Amino acid sequence: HHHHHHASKPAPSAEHSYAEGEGLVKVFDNAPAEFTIFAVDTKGVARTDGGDPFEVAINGPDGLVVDAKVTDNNDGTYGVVYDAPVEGNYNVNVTLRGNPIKNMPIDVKCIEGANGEDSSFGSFTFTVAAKNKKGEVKTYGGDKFEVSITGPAEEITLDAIDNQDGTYTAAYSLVGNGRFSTGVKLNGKHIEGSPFKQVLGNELFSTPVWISQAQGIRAGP
Repeated sequence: HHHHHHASKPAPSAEHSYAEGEGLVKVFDNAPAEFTIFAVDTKGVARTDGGDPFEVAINGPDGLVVDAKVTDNNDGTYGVVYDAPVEGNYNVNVTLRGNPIKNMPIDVKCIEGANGEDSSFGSFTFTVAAKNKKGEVKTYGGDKFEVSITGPAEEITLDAIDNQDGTYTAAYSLVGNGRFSTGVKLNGKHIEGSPFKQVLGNELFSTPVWISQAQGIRAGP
């Protein structure tokens, strides 16, 4: 950050420096997560340069701990990157000189991106080929579900890790045993067979140009 000298700078206030992503912590099995540290000193005016002695520390379950990458932005702020090694909680702990800040410290569960968020976790399935829900083969058959909500899909929410792999969701229900005769064809021909128009009519309908005289009878007079 600073280069027109090196001899004197203020040490930030842990009373006033603090930290944000954009909202609150969210951390994944399949990616790191990031946040930023804003720096402020004795009267609440931001830091006028950088390279202050911050630290970030990322704890998991039992006895797991990893030191996180602070980096100075050249502006009075710092970028930080971190990860959650276990499908479980991680914990995020931030320090200035030897002192805490706010927003941090904080705990955060580790999940596969959006897989199993709201409301896509509640997505319809037969229990088929496995102890719960779908089987792990893409095409386990001819239909993803059989429906228990009423109305058309204009009014039914879809929410998925992908719109061709996931399916609709709903959390509303009455007391009963309702259904409609449908789902989402996974494979195979929707309504089976072929359409056709009726013929009415058959032969014959046409007759002789006259009915012939079979005899004359009358003999010699």
